[PDB]
Amino acid sequence: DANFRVLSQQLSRLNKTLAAGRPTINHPTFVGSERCRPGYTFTSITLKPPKIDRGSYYGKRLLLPDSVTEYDKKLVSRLQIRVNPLPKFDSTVWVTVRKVPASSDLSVAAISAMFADGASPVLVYQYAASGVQANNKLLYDLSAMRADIGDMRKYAVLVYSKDDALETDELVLHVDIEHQRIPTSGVLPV
Amino acid sequence: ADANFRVLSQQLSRLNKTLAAGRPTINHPTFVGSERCRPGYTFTSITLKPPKIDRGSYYGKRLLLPDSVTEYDKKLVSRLQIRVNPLPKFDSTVWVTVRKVPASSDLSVAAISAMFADGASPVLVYQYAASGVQANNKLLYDLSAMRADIGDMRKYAVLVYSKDDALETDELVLHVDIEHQRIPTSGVLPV
Amino acid sequence: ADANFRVLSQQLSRLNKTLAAGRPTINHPTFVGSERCRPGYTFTSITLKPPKIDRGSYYGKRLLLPDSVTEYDKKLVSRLQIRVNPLPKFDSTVWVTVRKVPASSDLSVAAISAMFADGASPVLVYQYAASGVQANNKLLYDLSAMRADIGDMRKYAVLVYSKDDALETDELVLHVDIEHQRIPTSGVLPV
Amino acid sequence: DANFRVLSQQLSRLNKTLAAGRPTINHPTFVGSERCRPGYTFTSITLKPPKIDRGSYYGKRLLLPDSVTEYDKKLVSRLQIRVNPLPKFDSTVWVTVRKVPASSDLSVAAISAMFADGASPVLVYQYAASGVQANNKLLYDLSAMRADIGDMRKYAVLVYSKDDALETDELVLHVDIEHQRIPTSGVLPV
Amino acid sequence: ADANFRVLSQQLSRLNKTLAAGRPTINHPTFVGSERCRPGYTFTSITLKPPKIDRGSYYGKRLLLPDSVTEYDKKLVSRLQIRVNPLPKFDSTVWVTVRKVPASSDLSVAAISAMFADGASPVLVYQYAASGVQANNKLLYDLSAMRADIGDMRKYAVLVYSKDDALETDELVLHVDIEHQRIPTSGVLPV
Amino acid sequence: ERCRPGYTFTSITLKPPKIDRGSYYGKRLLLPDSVTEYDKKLVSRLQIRVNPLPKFDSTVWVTVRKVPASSDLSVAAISAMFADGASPVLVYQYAASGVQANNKLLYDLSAMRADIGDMRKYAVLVYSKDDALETDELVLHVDIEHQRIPTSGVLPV
Amino acid sequence: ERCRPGYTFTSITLKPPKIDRGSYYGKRLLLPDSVTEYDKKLVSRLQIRVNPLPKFDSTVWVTVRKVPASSDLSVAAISAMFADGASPVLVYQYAASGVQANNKLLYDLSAMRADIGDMRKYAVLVYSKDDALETDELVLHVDIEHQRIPTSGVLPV
Amino acid sequence: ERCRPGYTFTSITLKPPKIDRGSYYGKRLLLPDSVTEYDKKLVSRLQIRVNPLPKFDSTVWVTVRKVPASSDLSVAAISAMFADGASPVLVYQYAASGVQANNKLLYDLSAMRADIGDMRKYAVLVYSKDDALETDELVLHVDIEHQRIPTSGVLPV
Amino acid sequence: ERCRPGYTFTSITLKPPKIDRGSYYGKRLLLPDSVTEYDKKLVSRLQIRVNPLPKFDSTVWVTVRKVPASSDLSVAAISAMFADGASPVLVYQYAASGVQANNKLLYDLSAMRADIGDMRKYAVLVYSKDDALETDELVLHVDIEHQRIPTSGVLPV
Repeated sequence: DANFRVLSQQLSRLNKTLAAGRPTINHPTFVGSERCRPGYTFTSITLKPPKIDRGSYYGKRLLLPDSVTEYDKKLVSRLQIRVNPLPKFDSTVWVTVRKVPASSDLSVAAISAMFADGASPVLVYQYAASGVQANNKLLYDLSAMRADIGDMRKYAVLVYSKDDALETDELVLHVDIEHQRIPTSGVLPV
Repeated sequence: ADANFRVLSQQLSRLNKTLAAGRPTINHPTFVGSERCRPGYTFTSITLKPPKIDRGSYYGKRLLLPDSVTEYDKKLVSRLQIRVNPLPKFDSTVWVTVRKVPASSDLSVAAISAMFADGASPVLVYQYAASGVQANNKLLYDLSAMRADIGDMRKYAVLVYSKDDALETDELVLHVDIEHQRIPTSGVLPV
Repeated sequence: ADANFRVLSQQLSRLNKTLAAGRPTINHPTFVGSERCRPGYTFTSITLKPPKIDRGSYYGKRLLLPDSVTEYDKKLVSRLQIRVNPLPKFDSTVWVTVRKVPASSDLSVAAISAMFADGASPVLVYQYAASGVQANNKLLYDLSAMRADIGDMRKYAVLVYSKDDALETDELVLHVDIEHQRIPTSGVLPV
Repeated sequence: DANFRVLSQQLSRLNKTLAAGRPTINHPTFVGSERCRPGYTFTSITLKPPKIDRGSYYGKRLLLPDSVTEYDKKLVSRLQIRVNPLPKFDSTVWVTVRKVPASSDLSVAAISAMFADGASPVLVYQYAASGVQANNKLLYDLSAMRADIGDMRKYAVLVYSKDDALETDELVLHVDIEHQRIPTSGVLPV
Repeated sequence: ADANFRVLSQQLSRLNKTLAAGRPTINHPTFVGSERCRPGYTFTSITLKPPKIDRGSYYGKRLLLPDSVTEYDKKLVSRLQIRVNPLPKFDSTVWVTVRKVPASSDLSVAAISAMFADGASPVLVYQYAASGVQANNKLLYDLSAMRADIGDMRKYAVLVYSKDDALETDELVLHVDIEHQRIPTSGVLPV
Repeated sequence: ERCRPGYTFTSITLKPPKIDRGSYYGKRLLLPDSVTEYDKKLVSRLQIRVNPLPKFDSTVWVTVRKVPASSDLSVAAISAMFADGASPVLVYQYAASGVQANNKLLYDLSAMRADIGDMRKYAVLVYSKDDALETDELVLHVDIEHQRIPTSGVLPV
Repeated sequence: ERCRPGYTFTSITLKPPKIDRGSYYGKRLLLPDSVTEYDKKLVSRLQIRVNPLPKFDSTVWVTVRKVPASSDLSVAAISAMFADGASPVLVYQYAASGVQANNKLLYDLSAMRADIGDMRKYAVLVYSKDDALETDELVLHVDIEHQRIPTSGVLPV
Repeated sequence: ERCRPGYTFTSITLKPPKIDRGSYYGKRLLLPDSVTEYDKKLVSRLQIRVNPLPKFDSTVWVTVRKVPASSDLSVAAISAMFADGASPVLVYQYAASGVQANNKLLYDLSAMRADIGDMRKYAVLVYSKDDALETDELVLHVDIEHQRIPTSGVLPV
Repeated sequence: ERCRPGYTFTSITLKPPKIDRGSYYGKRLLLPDSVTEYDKKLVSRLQIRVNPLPKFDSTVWVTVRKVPASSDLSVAAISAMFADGASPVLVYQYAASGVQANNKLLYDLSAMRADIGDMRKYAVLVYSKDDALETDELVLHVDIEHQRIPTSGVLPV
């Protein structure tokens, strides 16, 4: 119905705001995420970091599955990082995702520099005496730069441990790469 | 009923809902509310009072409806809520979920803990608090779009891991309400 | 649907019914049929396997629905059928009925036998036969027009008198189906 | 012809009633059976029970032919049991069909319990001094519960002998399973 | 003839038939009736007086029409009735049927008795009674929809098993009427 | 290959017995009662198909023939039968999938309007050539296309 | 060959273990969770495909079968299985491109409406014949056509 | 392959005699009187077909040729005949069903309007190569497509 | 087979060097400058074709693969490559015209929109099996379908 569509679109933006950052009955522990860019879908990569020494950091390239990497020219819109903790977890970690050149562009300095430079999004997961931090994730949009499944090898996740020394098993990060849909063929194989 | 308006209302309700948030009520003062049933669906519940759970060990249990339902197994199960109620003496913290667990085609130890990290099924974290019982004690696992039926529930399980103390015998009591299409009432006395 | 005709049909059905008589069916080969429920009514059944009944003594038992029903006691009970099924080894003959039996404001002996003569409540006479089990094994006691409710059933009782032999333990098994207005299903998952 | 269709449908119900339970010139010994649920057909399984001891019972799962069991998702509407006796027969048997869980749900008690519980249909075939019992069969409808060829493995026929001890050959039960039609293909094989 | 009515009549006849049941008549006082021929069909009969049948043994005989018919073998046989008439001295009980019996491609002993259990062909059970001769003495085996012809009858057989006594020589006499399309009469004297 | 409308195949499976080198074996085709019951139904084409069981190791010769003299047996008489080049034969020798393009062959009585009844007149014939066909070496199948047999509209009595 | 609309193949790859001469080996088909998650989805046709690795040097026999007695194992029990000529088999022996026209074969449950759930009921069976299948001799594939599994409309939580 | 309208094949069957290693044998085609009677009827294509009898064990060479010098016999003269690569030949050596894709070959006089009369001008030629074709080793057939011969409208006199 | 509109094949010819028994050899595909110049042009399907030179006498195995670790060489590393059953292979062993129906095989990047630029990422791999591929034994060809490269509208400067 004409123009009311506006008041109602406005009305929604509002609802979503009030809604946002809140867990729901279907996900009573962690905050929710987002609808996908139409035409896009996402491929996830999970990864359990080894121990991360106190004050040190773990890094790791986004290495997608061959099933997908072959369709390398498909566009990546955004990559989301999710920190889910295991029950034994009790530390503080700082996290981001960023294009990281094998130019070998230093280590530790630029790791910690990447947290302050305001270049990429920062998450801060910390053990809550009170519970489990509902806010477990960051959604980084590289849409602007037409990136594709190809360049995902160029990016990496960084995880700086602050006071513990992230022991093996407390945390399992997941990298979900939203990109354009890859077809499902119709042909009996070779 | 007048569409241009008829939609404003629609939006307004949603605002209400979100605001209503997960707040208890004068009708249910301690725990938060729950959801209204998918039309034509109703639900049958299962209560399960688990044995001591050791410090940091688990507990599982297959969902198994009473015979009377399982008879009508071709019936669609739409969502399947778990709900943890504490008894006065509760004092530990637990992490709970439900998921399909393929009889031994699955590993039965810490793999379980991992079900909490894989983010494969909804996780609820009931923690005892100094100032009162947690009002957040429910988890709604929607199976709606995978077409499952009363038949399948046997396949699913609730898992309760104990975190910093050994959950004893009468600290907790869980329920498993299983939403499913309505079972017919029969309009003819027995023979 | 055309009234002048619309009534002929009505008559014809009745003829059918009466002819159908109390004849078993390929669907129920041994025992006779039963009746279709009063609209909006359904029924909850009670099974009762009575202890040895001595030669010429009785047996009684108050109707008592499971909690789940008795909760909705303001609900009208319309009729209340009894039905006796014999087990292979049955060999005695019994006389059974149901009626309101006012807790001790009633005599509890042969007064009972008299309930069979006063013609105050329906009497069923199940007799073991040489050539087969009796197909006549049901008795429909209509309480329809006295307005009774789930609440009252406590007040009623089934009475089984044994005639020429002592009814043993596993010769008979009776059921008490109690027709009553429909109990609501609730359209909101638990809390 | 409009509305007369009623008086005539009524008229039929009547005829069928008077008719029912009576053998005919085409089957002068046993009562007849029924028309099939449109779209359905039936597969039969015959079975000659071994001796059934006095006061004991024989049970047996409905095990259909592979030709059929492969089309396991087809719907079963009802199963009929038929007791045809051999000339040497002279006993009393009690019969039913019922979903029987390999939970191993007891034996003899629940066998005999199944006759009284009013759960499933009971037939009572007994030697007639006068002749052969015309009423040789029971028609059990499980339509209500959408059962299919698959679940037929779950059901079993029970046969309790009452005074003889059903000797081998006096009786041959037949289980005719009505289910949905299974297609007959049009293709020269492989 | 007026369709709405024209169908009521149709129903009424059926009622009559079913009621007429299998009752003898003043026209045939002892035995029950039989059926009217499929149009354009007539029937040729075969009489067969079987030799002593031992106690619990059988008797069979291929249907074989006289030459005069067998000549027109491409003629459809529609049904084929058997009918057992007892003679004063009858006193035993017999079980009889007819079915295709593939020359020795079939077993010729108790397999026969089994033809009574396989429920493959109609079974008739003629039993001598103290108060009179059984009025039920006919069995109509319809072959209508398998397209069979006078040619095939050779292939079929009547089987008579004796139950509690040895059927002697002149206790019984059976007939085999074989319904078949009408054979032409020829409108030209011989040469 | 889509069989004719209103027709469907009906398959006889034969597991031949042992057969010594250069010996022979026959067997009359005998369809199920469910089928033979409607003897007047039309038969159309009909083929054999050989399936090698693991351990197959021979050179079989197979056919289907109208063996007459109205039940004139099938002894090492079936020899002359083979010898006259009267009926077509499938010659099985390979088993590598697809090498000996054959485990199929034919006949098509369609136009001489034959029925399920005459089928019983034919018989399968096998001849070993060297190995002497062992047991459990292969499974034979003779598929018979024919009009569709009608379902009953009512349950059994 | 263009697979049905709304359907797509899903391929299980099996690298059999060593197999001694005339021995056997099985393995139940187990599709990915992404797939098995939607267990009620319809399965249609399904084929095997053999790819010889350099050094292939045997005569393999392969199949896919509904191995029942609800998890009745797959030991040298799979032998009788092969022996009954019950399921069709692909017999691999050549590897010269195109000689043994086969490294493909079938089944088509389309019309008995089977789903991803029952797939788990079947199992691959292999039998070596002489050489005794070494390791790294060939790679087996069992392709399973079935309705398309739906993508999520929202990112993970 | 559907033969032309108003045409139908007519088949001559030849069972060659014994033939020693590297020897030869011929035989003129001679259709039935019913056919040759209408000598002016048009002949179109024509093929040979070899059927191995059990015990076949040779490498036969076969053809059909216009053997002229108006009845110039068919002795080991038919040799040069073969030797000139003049007419096309079918070379039979296998018998496993479908391996040697051949037991068929050709000629198509359609357009040089030949009739049943000239058929008699051609002859079958066979050449053994090693084994020396035994007797009862194979059966030869030469099919001759040609216009349909007319039925009589009246009974015999 | 008519290649897509606006596309045309471009063929790389490789004459492999000597290759000892059970050894291996690779070579990256490198199209002509005329082609690689327009690096952004779409590549579609691509096949190998083997031509036996007189004197061919081996059993070659051939493929085309995306050999990565960005120029990770092609030594007897190409072995594991072959060993993983990752890319499809043409197996050449016959040379009688048409026996080993193969001297052709595939890949079809059409839908993953690949261009002349990525071609350079792939490499040919060969493996001998017995003989030890001599020199001048066969000639390899890898044909690459792709959009048509534009002609210049003006003469050189």
